[PDB]
Amino acid sequence: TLRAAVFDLDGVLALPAVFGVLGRTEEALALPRGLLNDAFQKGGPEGATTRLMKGEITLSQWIPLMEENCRKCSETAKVCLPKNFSIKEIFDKAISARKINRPMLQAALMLRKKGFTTAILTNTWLDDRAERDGLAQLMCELKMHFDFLIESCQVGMVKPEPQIYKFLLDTLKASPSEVVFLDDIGANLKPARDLGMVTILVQDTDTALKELEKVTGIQLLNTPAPLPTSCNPSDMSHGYVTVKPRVRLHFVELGSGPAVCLCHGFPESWYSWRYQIPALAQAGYRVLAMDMKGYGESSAPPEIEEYCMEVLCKEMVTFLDKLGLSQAVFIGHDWGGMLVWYMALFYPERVRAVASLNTPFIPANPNMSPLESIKANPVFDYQLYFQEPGVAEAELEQNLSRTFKSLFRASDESVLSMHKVCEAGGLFVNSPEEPSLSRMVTEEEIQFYVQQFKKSGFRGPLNWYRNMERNWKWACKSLGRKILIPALMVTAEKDFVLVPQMSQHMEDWIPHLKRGHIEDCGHWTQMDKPTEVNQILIKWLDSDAR
Amino acid sequence: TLRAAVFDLDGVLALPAVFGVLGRTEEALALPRGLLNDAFQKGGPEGATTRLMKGEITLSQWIPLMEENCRKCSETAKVCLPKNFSIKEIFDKAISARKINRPMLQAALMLRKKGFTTAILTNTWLDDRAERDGLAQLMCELKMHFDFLIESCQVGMVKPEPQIYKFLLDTLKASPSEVVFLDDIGANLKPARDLGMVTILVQDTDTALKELEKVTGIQLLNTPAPLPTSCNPSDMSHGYVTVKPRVRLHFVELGSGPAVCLCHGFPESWYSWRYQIPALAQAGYRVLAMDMKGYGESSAPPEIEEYCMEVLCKEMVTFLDKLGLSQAVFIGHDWGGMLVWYMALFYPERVRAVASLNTPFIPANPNMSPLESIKANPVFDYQLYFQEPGVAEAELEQNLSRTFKSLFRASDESVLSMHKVCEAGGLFVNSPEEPSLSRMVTEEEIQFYVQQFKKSGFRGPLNWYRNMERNWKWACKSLGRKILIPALMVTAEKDFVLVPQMSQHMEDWIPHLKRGHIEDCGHWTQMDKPTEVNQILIKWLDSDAR
Ligand SMILES: CS(=O)(=O)N1CCC(NC(=O)N[C@]23C[C@H]4C[C@H](C[C@H](C4)C2)C3)CC1
Ligand SMILES: CS(=O)(=O)N1CCC(NC(=O)N[C@]23C[C@H]4C[C@H](C[C@H](C4)C2)C3)CC1
Repeated sequence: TLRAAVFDLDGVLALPAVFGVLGRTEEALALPRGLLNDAFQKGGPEGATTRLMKGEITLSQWIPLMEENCRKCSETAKVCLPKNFSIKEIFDKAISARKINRPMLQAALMLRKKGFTTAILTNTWLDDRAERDGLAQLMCELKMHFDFLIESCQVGMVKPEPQIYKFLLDTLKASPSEVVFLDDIGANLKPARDLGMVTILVQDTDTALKELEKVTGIQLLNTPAPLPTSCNPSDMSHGYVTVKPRVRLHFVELGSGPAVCLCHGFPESWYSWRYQIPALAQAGYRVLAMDMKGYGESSAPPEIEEYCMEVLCKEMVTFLDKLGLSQAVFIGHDWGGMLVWYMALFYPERVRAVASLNTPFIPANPNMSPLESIKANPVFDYQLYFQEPGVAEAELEQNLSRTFKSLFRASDESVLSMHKVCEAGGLFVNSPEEPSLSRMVTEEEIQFYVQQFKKSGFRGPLNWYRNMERNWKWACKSLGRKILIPALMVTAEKDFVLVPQMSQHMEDWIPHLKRGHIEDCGHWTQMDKPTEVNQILIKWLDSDAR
Repeated sequence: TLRAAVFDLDGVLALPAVFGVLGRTEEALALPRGLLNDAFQKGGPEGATTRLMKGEITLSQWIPLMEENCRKCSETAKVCLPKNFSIKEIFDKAISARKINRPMLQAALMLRKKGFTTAILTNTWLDDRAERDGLAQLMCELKMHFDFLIESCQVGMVKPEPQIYKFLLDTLKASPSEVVFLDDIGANLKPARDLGMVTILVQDTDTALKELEKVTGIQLLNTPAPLPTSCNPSDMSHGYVTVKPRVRLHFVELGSGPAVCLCHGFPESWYSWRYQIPALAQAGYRVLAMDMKGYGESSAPPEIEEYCMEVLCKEMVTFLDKLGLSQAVFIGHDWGGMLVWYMALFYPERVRAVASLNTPFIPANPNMSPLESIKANPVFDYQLYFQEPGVAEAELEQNLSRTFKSLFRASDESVLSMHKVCEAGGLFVNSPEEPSLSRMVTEEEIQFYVQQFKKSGFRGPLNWYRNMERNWKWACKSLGRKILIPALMVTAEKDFVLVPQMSQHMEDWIPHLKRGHIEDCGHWTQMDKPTEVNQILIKWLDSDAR
């Protein structure tokens, strides 16, 4: 019975194949059929291409050798190579044109999710071209979805030599009968077959996947739309910056390019952006997913005033200073969304662009107490419950698993009614002791939040709500200003606290404001609708933030 | 007696002043003298410029108000503003033209080094222009050299209002008589004088610095060339990546732009690059200064084979994978220089560019044992002493302070003779018990290395020398290759181990190789000649690495 799946790169995980480019070049230049492909394979195992595939020579060293083989081939075929014939040009173009075959990767992802050991076995070269980064990026994106990547040029062995197959089996720790092997080259598939492995000759992806699902007994074709890539906390780069003597800020970092600072809500973690971190990095950005003050690995001082917007924003500026960042794009959700509008109002020179999920920008009312304002809205009643130091902590800290299972629910699974929370004396007074697992979260994801909250609890997080008068006074200083930097407001249809209509008057203060809207989405935007969050954010980043 | 120095930004720490641009614009456009400067200050404390300087409005909100004042001024002066008159254009150009007045910053740096509390007190605005990043970068570079930065638009007070002076004194925790205040505007200097502060009207920098050194009794003018900015370990962003189950890699990170990976030598730290980290970040690069395997906060497994070049390089590739980096420029010194040439030979697609300080690239001799090769060179004799597990550890770990004080010495201070180290039975057998402090290092810098080495000692670091046969076998696989990616070789005149002549045959393997050479420089290149290392590296990075 099968437990491992092996995939080739060219013509299997990446399309179009390089072999298909040499053929297309012959057709385009009106060269004799197979002339280029013949020069490419000249001398077979003793040839320059074998030396290249084994790692004896680099791609740049190979270009002149291929040129000589092409001249030799044209001499025998009694033909002439065109005036400006260039192998460098042909290969640069071929390599650049090659993209990931998404449904093949999806099938590999599914087999791995169902327990398979997945591997990439490829005949490749050591790329030293000026444009090598494209291929490096491709390999980077691909390799992280697999248990092993076996490259001919690194192992000094090549397909179809029998030793590379015995090497593959040794790294898989699997007998041939337990392995599926997919290849577009019949000759390279032959030694795997001879060893007793299940083999698939890949021509078109659809037929290959039919053969693959028939042989594994796992649905790979016509499958539901998959979730975006998530994060394994232990595989991330973890960063730490001291912003002041008793305060350290933790963050997870991924990708290269313009700095994108992610700011979570209450009661969350850097991990609330797990479905956005890989996507934004992949889109050409350097992601900095924060553990906000009072959360996870960041410091959680006990004093209420350590959590007023003025100090939180100042500390985020210091965070940029210490990292050597003159700017970052600030993307926030919930309480993070509020911080982010305040970063744009008080430090526009430090904010490349600003985006908020669910949280609208509403200017302070100088004629009314924030206490009065909160009482005017019945959904904002649970905020009065959060005021008394200790009361909400005791309930939230009592059973951590219960807390996150009760809170982190999709729009159609609600267990909480935020009207009369004070009257009823708590958020979970009509919630079960053992809530069911929401469709948005796995048991393991809940246990990550439980472990994070075991360090500091709910004092620091609840203190974000305990600075109303202080935040109101500070916000009143910005009443004459406008947000004129690039800005995005994302509303969530089914968020019954941060309702889309609460954002209706935003253009009076943010005239150039851009919008996004997510149908059938509750309060937990990022995990509720990850695919659509990523699509809105990426489109806005490439257009307005660079 | 003086203990604090306060500096204005415009016309003091940054030149040319904005006031000087409005005047130059009038002259260039043949406008009535002072017309623009008059519109700029229209309405005084009730005017739009005061509202802007107090943070009531942003710069973009101010542009139209300045335009109305300019129209009003031209109406009264019975003149006409030109066809395409633009305040946005004038101010963009002015702000962009403004650079740091380096000798003023140098004097501030010296006063701070001699115990002074330094501060920037400036009348400024909340910048929301599309081109605000330039100014953000300027402020970033400047602010880190001072104890305090007081901005009018953040405090809601403005010069020359007396309250900002009383605010300045409160943040300095100093009485007026203990403060020097430098300003280019006489009116803004007047309230500081009235309070009893020492004041300096800054016209030309030279005269201002003469007044400043005369009043402080500290040499600020005609001073020796200063060292580049160094790092305070506790003010850095510290990163951690798990590359495999028992191995974690630590790094310090600073700046934005192309990733530059710094790789130290034996027996060093990320801190050996302290004079390069701020400089390279300032030059437009994202610096990743490594704690190499076996050092500081990185894991130090005991097994010898965990330190062969093959595993060290593979782990550096994984480090890139986990950080989401398709490429980095690799800059190495000593053992780090060797790793870096091997990263270019085995993973060119991952290396944007490669640079080595002191360490040459010498291909393996397939006809000779690395043991034979090391015996052929008498300077490489101390390497035989390092072979026996435990012997060199015991001597190096005996007294940590002695170890670093004995090793980290300039070319004219040597205490070690590496010929007959085995015969004499140790590196420090003719070295004093209490070595003097070298001119290159402070006592505090030695104590940083002592604390770092207390965690894991010398086993892991010495294990880098214990893989000769393994490294030789692996290197022999690359004998047919060439380094064809951008490459820099930096030689140090007075390095008596890694002598410049050892690098003489490098173009046979690296044809496009670029060179740098440092006169009167020993083995500890980075701290020996920091200014010249930074100049060579920055010039090569901007030309060949982007
Ligand atoms: C001042 S504001 O309007 O920006 N703002 C900050 C964010 C806050 N968010 C919030 O309170 N979220 C929760 C998240 C869950 C669900 C519900 C109750 C409890 C637990 C707090 C709303 C609403 C008010
Ligand atoms: C194989 S190599 O030629 O690249 N190589 C690695 C780096 C090594 N460097 C080195 O041994 N440096 C030290 C640094 C001080 C001073 C002296 C003795 C001891 C302590 C080792 C040289 C020389 C050989």
